Amino acid sequence: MYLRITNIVESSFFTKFIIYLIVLNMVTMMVEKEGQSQHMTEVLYWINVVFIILFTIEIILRIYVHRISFFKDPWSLFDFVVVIISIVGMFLADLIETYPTLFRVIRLARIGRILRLVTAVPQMRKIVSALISVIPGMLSVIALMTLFFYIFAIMATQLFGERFPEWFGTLGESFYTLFQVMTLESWSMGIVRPLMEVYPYAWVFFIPFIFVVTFVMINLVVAIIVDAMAILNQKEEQHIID
Amino acid sequence: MYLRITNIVESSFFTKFIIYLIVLNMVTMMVEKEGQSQHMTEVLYWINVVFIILFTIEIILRIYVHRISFFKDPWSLFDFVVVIISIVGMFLADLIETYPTLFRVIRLARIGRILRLVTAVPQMRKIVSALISVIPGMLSVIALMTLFFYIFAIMATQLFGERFPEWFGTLGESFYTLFQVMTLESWSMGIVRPLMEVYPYAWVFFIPFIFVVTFVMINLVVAIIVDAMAILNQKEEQHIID
Amino acid sequence: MYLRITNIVESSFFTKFIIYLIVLNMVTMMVEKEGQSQHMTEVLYWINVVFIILFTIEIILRIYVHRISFFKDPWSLFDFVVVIISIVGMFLADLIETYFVSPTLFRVIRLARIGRILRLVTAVPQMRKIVSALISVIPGMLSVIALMTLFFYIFAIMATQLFGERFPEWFGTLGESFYTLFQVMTLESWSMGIVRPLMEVYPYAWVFFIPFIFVVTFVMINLVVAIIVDAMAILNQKEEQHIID
Amino acid sequence: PRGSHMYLRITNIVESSFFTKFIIYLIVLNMVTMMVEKEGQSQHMTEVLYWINVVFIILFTIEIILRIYVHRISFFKDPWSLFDFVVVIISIVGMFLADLIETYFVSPTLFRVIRLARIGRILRLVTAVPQMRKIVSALISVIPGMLSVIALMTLFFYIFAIMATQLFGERFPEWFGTLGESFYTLFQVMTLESWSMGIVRPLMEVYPYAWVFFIPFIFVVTFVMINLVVAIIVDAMAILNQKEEQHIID
Ligand SMILES: CCN1CC(n2nccc2-c2cc(C(F)(F)F)ccc2Oc2ccc(S(=O)(=O)Nc3ncns3)cc2C#N)C1
Ligand SMILES: CCN1CC(n2nccc2-c2cc(C(F)(F)F)ccc2Oc2ccc(S(=O)(=O)Nc3ncns3)cc2C#N)C1
Ligand SMILES: CCN1CC(n2nccc2-c2cc(C(F)(F)F)ccc2Oc2ccc(S(=O)(=O)Nc3ncns3)cc2C#N)C1
Ligand SMILES: CCN1CC(n2nccc2-c2cc(C(F)(F)F)ccc2Oc2ccc(S(=O)(=O)Nc3ncns3)cc2C#N)C1
Repeated sequence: MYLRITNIVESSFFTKFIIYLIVLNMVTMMVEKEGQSQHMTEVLYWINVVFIILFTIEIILRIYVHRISFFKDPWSLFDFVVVIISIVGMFLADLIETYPTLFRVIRLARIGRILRLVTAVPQMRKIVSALISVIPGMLSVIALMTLFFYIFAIMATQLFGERFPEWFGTLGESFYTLFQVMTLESWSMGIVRPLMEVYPYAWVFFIPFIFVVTFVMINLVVAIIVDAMAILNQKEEQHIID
Repeated sequence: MYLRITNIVESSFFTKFIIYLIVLNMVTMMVEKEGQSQHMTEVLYWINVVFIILFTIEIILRIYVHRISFFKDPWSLFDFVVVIISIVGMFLADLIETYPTLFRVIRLARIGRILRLVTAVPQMRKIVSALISVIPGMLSVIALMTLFFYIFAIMATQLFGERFPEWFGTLGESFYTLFQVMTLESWSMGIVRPLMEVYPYAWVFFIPFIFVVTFVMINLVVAIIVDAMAILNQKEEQHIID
Repeated sequence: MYLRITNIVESSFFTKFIIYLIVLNMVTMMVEKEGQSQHMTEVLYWINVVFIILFTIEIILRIYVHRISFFKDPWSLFDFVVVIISIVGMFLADLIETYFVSPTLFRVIRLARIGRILRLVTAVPQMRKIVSALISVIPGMLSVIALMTLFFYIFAIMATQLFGERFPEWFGTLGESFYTLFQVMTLESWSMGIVRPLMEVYPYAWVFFIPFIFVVTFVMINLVVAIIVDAMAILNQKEEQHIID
Repeated sequence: PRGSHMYLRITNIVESSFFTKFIIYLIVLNMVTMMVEKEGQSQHMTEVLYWINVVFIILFTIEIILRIYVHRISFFKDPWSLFDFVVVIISIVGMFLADLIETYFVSPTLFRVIRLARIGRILRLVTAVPQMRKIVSALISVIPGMLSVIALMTLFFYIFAIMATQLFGERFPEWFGTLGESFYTLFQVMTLESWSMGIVRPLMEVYPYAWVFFIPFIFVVTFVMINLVVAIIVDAMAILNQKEEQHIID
């Protein structure tokens, strides 16, 4: 009896069917506009509840097989946190709408159901993991970039923030404009040149910020290149020996 | 008329002369403007018909020398699709002109004869396939980047698709702005800063979107290097034997 | 004598405690608002006074325990130059605040407070490592940086000549032309903002800016390739050493 | 008699440290005068600056005539020495040709173009000072390999440029009117400067499926570009793997 239910759960079909189910939930979410139709909203929402119930049947079948060993594997554990959030959230969203800004934000909880398309599917799972593994080597370079931003963010508010509060009022505004100056999005035409009307020697803060930022950025990417080449030459080196 | 032609087609004269015919068909396609002059349109359209005729003459000679073995080659197969699409397009466009916006959309079939420059030039052939061989390795990273775009796209409509339909109303409408924000083109001054007039904490969607997409970007570029470094080191590894 | 002090200053706890103060002084420098109110501005000013005192006390112990070693160490003198800057600044900014003179002189002079905070790139370890491993790169690309500046001159001497007459706001001065050519280099509004309105007056302006972008991008790409090949030289020239045995 | 004493004494002056370091000084000194010309600026300041430059023009002519008698046809075989002479003949022609257009006040627009000859004098700074000529030659040695990717990139621009003019040429002649116009706008779109907020979005009011031409263009160009930058790395790693190779042979 149970060996047939476990045969079906720990199956080549079952995985492919759950992948398919998530893919179709994504399609029922992809067909959402601003229009929309008071009817369409009632239509789409129910097809999602058709999914939420099937995805709770999905984890109930999968918790039946693993009993308490389900909590051990974080994959099984993630699928459970996604399922509880879909449920806790769909009822929270229905509740809010019945009695504003919160409704559209709270309605986000549905993303976990389709986010499982990086998790539940292998090949993708592999690329997500192999990419995440880069971050710790960068964590030092990342930390200095954050640390450098604080010095400049304290300076910007101090220096310009009086006449330019729209960009450098609080350290919050200051951090944002600097990141934008860093991404080089309208740094001059939009931010530095109008600053040079009030303060002609404003570039003395931004031109070096651009240089310092770009330098740290260049070294970060180069470190990933060289870290990939360090492990590549390591296997190449021992092969040569004999 | 099969004994002498078999050797003239597989000659330096025939391949160089046919490459010359393409260059001359590019120049005639270039000397087109918005102007234009109806006489200039009639003259240029006729110069093209001569080349469309000449390139048909070319493929007939190429078919009846290689007999059926012509169709084995995917390159000769392409050069054949080029002439049929050119001939079909020639009359398809003319039928519409004689009997407005569809006429422009159809007329780009003329590019087929000009696209042959990469495939026909035996060196341009090489640089193209050297770039093609890169893509299989990238396919993993792309698929993940595509899916991340979908999640961020479904979110953008749900969050800001209502009040800002010009950039986020539809899924595809949202997909476009996310690509514009990815290329970092006017992401802050033109999109995120005006979005924060309505939604003050909108930056907590776009800055985390920037990082997610840029990290994946860096890694793809880094991957193209490592993939090509396995080429330098492998021809060096076999050389280090003697 | 003084061995109990020699154990406090230059230890593990004391080393860590100074980081804690540097970090706590950053958080009070993070309370900078657009407002700000006569109360809050003076409140913040006084909190910093306390920190400046603590940091002067901090360098007093440091130079006493390592009497001759202070001058030999470069990082030990940085924390000293910062102390003498923080002290000079404190009263120099106060002098301009008391004697009501240009907020422009005050806002610029108050920028000495930053020294107390940029100590985090020094004082806390691994941060000193990263910043030093980054600074070590700067010479192994200094010729490319030098070539770039020279390339910028030649191009700025040209831009002021050609476009400077009808476009003074962007190219009227060599200082104006050094700015615009830098903006064009970062590709920010290069065409729409500068090269396109220039073509309204001088339609063959692109013949200068398209090659400028090219000449200036090639030098840039190679500067980054130089950082890679020099990093991959330390790896490659040690790889050979092991292979030899 | 010999007779050859002076032509072996003058080579000790021309092929020395002082001369070389002094000629590098003269170019730097000629740069600062060219640097101080701006917005406008009286005919006094303009004549003052013009005369300082004439002095500099003859100063480099004596320098090349010194090298002319010493190295002779051995200077001709050197490209850096040949170019130095080309600069001199340009800084002289230019000096007169610009003055001619100033005397007979016909074409004030052609004047600023011809007057650009003066840049040859300070253009020589990268080739004169060593280590700068080193890197210049090192960068110049990167472009030959790179050449085939560039040739492909150019071709991709020709096919995309004949396409842009064909489609959005009638309603938007401002950007894609002529073939040459399309080349510029597609380069702007490639460099990503206001590609959407400025060009692809307004184009979508008229032709709403216009992005189907630009998104692939932005992909294709960026794909060829990345591979070009990656090629520079592989062109550079050809040096490292070969020097290491012979060392391991023994
Ligand atoms: C005035 C309120 N009316 C709207 C709601 N309604 N209309 C159709 C279906 C539902 C609905 C029913 C249930 C039930 F009948 F089950 F009680 C639970 C939730 C329901 O509503 C939603 C269903 C799905 C989604 S979703 O597709 O966006 N998924 C989400 N996931 C996480 N947060 S929202 C959102 C809502 C809402 N509001 C009743
Ligand atoms: C105003 C109406 N005129 C269109 C036609 N005309 N005028 C000059 C040449 C031709 C023409 C002749 C033939 C025939 F000779 F067969 F009768 C076939 C097609 C013909 O028309 C074209 C010729 C070339 C091109 S092209 O240069 O754009 N090349 C193309 N390649 C692929 N698709 S279009 C387009 C058209 C059209 N329409 C009458
Ligand atoms: C209305 C005039 N008030 C300015 C001054 N004041 N208010 C509060 C504290 C102080 C102050 C006290 C001392 C004394 F302790 F002597 F009483 C010395 C200097 C003092 O002034 C400053 C102290 C710290 C900072 S800071 O926090 O910006 N840190 C800086 N570091 C370097 N340059 S500024 C700025 C000022 C000023 N002006 C009187
Ligand atoms: C009506 C003519 N006015 C210009 C002339 N003037 N004033 C000062 C120096 C000269 C001058 C003298 C000579 C002579 F001495 F021969 F008589 C030759 C050319 C001279 O003029 C120039 C000198 C230098 C430059 S430059 O600094 O731009 N250098 C250049 N280099 C290359 N092309 S221009 C431009 C001009 C002009 N016109 C008076």
